[PDB]
Amino acid sequence: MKQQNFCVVELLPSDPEYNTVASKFNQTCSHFRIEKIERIQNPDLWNSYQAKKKTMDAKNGQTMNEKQLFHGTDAGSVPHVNRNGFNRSAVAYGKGTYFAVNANYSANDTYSRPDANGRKHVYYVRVLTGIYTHGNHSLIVPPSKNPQNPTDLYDTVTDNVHHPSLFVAFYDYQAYPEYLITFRK
Ligand SMILES: NC(=O)c1cccc(NC(=O)CCC(=O)NCCc2cn(CCNS(=O)(=O)c3cccc(C(=O)O)c3)nn2)c1
Repeated sequence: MKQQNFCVVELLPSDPEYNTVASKFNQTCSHFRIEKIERIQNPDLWNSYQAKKKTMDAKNGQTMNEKQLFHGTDAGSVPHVNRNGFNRSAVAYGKGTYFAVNANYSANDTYSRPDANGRKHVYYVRVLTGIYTHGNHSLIVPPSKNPQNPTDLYDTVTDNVHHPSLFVAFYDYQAYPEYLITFRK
């Protein structure tokens, strides 16, 4: 809704942006080899991401609304995620998109399924986690904060509010696949 055409830009190992991303990945995934790291440049998707962030910022106070989190997926999904991000298109904590604090969660073969050539795919994603609570299975949206004021909902949900290892997001444009890590065993 807008075409959200994208460019994919490989970064070189010398690039500081490469190392920022590789370093975060390497905290838990050093034992894998990284074949490449790309930036996904999709200006329509980014513009719609930045619009929801502006809204979230003007609303959540001192809160750092954005976290950078990981998401493993199969090779088939990579061009979908590039065009559309994490679109509306079951589970423990709700029916939305799952993101992980630590790369080794996403690196599991059940998420980042290895292709024919053994390549695995993990995105390093800007996610608007905002204000979060503990989730549950039947959430098709996050719960309301106050029952007296029931339209202001939580922004995301999590497994553990003081020690999260995962977050679930439900809305469109709440997440931007800024980087794709292609790697192998
Ligand atoms: N993938 C990860 O790196 C990761 C990180 C933390 C936790 C988890 N996963 C879990 O704990 C269990 C995940 C699970 O059982 N189901 C989630 C999969 C799912 C997401 N959706 C939402 C539909 N929107 S969609 O466009 O098809 C979509 C959305 C987001 C990602 C994809 C994708 O291609 O990966 C697709 N429907 N099913 C994964």
